[PDB]
Amino acid sequence: PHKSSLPEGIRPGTVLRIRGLVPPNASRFHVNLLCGEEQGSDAALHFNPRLDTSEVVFNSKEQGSWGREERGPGVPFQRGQPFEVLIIASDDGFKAVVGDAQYHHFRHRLPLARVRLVEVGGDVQLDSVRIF
Repeated sequence: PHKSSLPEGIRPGTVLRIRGLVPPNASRFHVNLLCGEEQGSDAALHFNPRLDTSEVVFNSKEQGSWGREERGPGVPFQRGQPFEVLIIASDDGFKAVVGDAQYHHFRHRLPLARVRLVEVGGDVQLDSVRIF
């Protein structure tokens, strides 16, 4: 479970870059942008590649409740293989890039200014997590 606190929050122009490996027997992993360090904190972005159901879901969470799910085209991950993801913050929302192409655009639901933490967890082998 990787954690990067963002005490001063994030602005348009923030780039989260994640490099890692999906274990041979992965079912799913996630990348969350949370609004606090405490369990149950709202999620501005929840990014959830699911190898077991061959999807990638996007969602937010407010007052403990999940919002409407968005999904991207199939699943640009595959068990046993390295990956690289960028999550890019803009004024409009977050851009998710996998490999060499933008994968999904997730329009802001919560104010970007609320974001205070990055969590990466689940069946993922993490090589590096860098915030630029």
